[PDB]
Amino acid sequence: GSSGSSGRMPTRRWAPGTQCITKCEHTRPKPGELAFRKGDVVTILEACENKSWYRVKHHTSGQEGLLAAGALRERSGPSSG
Repeated sequence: GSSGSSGRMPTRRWAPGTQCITKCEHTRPKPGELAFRKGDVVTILEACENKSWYRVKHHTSGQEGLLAAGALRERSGPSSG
């Protein structure tokens, strides 16, 4: 493996290993996509690379599919200290 490490770079998007939550529930994803429910925890497997699409891993399920970059949020609800 080899990564591009020159010096320092800014950050904006989520990185691999960050827990993202779904904005809505998806029972029937596109043809070749993963399914999930509303408020599902997933781990960023890799960085987006399909134009507004991220690859996460469903905990409960355990599969790996693409997710709408515009359908993910930062796990942070008004519950649990």
